[PDB]
Amino acid sequence: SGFRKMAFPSGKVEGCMVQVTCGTTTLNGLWLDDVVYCPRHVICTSEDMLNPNYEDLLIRKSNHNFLVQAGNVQLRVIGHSMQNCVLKLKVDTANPKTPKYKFVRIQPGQTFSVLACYNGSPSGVYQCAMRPNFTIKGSFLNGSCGSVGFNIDYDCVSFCYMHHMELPTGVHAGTDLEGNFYGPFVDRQTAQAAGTDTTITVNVLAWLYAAVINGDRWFLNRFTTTLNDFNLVAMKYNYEPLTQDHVDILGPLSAQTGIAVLDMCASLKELLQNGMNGRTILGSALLEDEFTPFDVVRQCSGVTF
Amino acid sequence: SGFRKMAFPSGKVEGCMVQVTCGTTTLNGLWLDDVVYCPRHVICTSEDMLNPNYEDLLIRKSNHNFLVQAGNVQLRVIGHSMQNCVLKLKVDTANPKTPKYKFVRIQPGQTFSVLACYNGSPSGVYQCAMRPNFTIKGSFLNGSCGSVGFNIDYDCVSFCYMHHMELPTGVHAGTDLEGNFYGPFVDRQTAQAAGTDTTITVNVLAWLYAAVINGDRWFLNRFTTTLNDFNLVAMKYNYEPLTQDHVDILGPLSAQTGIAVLDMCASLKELLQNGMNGRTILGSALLEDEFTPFDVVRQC
Ligand SMILES: COc1ccc2cncc(NC(=O)[C@@H]3CCOc4ccc(Cl)cc43)c2c1
Repeated sequence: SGFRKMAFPSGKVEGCMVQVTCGTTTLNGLWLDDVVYCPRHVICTSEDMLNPNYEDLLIRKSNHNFLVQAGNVQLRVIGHSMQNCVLKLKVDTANPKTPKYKFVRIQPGQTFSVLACYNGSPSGVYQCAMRPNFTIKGSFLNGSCGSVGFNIDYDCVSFCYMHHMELPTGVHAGTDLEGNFYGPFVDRQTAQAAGTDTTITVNVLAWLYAAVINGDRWFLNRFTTTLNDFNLVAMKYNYEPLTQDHVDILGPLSAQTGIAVLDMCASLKELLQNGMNGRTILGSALLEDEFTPFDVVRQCSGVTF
Repeated sequence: SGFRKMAFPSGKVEGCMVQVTCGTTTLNGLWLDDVVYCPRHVICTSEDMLNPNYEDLLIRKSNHNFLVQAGNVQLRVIGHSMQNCVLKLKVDTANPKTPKYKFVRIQPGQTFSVLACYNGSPSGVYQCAMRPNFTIKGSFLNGSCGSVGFNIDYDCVSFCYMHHMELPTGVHAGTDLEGNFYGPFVDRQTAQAAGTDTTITVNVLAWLYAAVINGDRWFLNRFTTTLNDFNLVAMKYNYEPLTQDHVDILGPLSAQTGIAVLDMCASLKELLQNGMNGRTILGSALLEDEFTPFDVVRQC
């Protein structure tokens, strides 16, 4: 029993964290094979960062300008290139600790673990979801740039995020490992504001199923709803629309708990209009939206990595 | 900026997880140097669960009764001993991945990361606190026994917990890495119930300071209180008494935020009095008690 916000074991990712220094700037890098990946703003001064020409700043760089440190050992850079907002530093040594990995771009609502690092050294690991507005509600201080977000599939690390910046509201913005920003963000000190956030409905439903599995049933009700009626209510409360794909994905949990997806939707519908009434679900007084259906199944079935 | 429940990177601990099998029972073990540590109930049968005699069951065992598996490689056990509720299996190979480590016993309110494993393989990592009643509110299925709780304070892994059992209320009981149970629990299937749990007050105050640091101030007030008046209110909500030591510990946060400890105590008094009024502190609608003053300073 028990339900926790659980991150993937970070070991395979820790073995890839290096410190990248370019001039006065020091952030983290991801060392996979003979390439180190890091945000391209490492080649930026506070003068440059207002309106930076990265293609121009990078042509003025030589391989020795990048100090790459893997532990106490300093790696030598033999090539430098840029793909979108990520810098790629070709190195002379392949990382012996390189795991089976792949670069994946995630969709909103999807969750991942973050391995927060400072000076190429991992300091913490936490779980978070890609918000529907494309920001992550992370925990990042100065120097955390280059920290990566990942998921583990069997024995394969799927790298899906690299941290670049923090918005004025305390939320964070980053890119996939191909340098493509998540959302409408740019990698420069400019006026940028996250759009109005919405609740990830399929995850709230997955989390209600996890609560039922752990014996919390007070919120269950005799009612069911149509997918259309639920969505009309969901919009009114700033909840993401629930598609037929979300209903299909929630299928195994529906079968394991004997509570049809549209039956759980009517429980969620009552919770939104009426509230908790001083009660909690899984020790929480709010509807949690940071557990995907595959997360709930993985935690309640004991899938190992 | 930002405030999350953050676990320590589990890498150093993953490299120590092995599968220990004794007859029909299979749980996890912690392989440090040439010793594998695991709960002593791996040597119990169906008949030996209500009142097993472990000293007697262990003398009837031989090294070749313990199947220790590190990855696909099967380790050879060359000695077996018991220290309190933990079994120590001396092996012929030292773990190449053994980190700088130390065994520490924690006190209620202290937090640590748990590396949940099944069949010697890490499935997940999460953060939790040692409850004032000495149980942990973990996430554990059958086979997670031997999973360890730890804190990585600069390069060194402090092992402070090993999972042993699940109480009838869904909460968990375990020991330090010296086999000493946390609380009044025994490693028998006899009727055991956790005492009524209480909120870790110093942790709620530390968490309110973290919220102020991150710009959340709606809960603040013009009031201050005596430490005695605060404690009388606290017990009425099942909150742990706040000692002078807790006030001292909250000193750096009080200085960083310019909000005296007894001033925050009056904010907490008011929060207990009215509740949240549909508002949240750090994205939560309840007062979080699984962040210590040390975690709040570290994370911020
Ligand atoms: C369905 O069985 C479970 C489910 C979740 C579980 C989560 N953590 C641990 C489990 N095991 C136990 O607590 C064993 C089962 C029998 O009762 C005792 C009594 C004493 C001792 Cl030391 C161990 C145990 C779990 C066993």
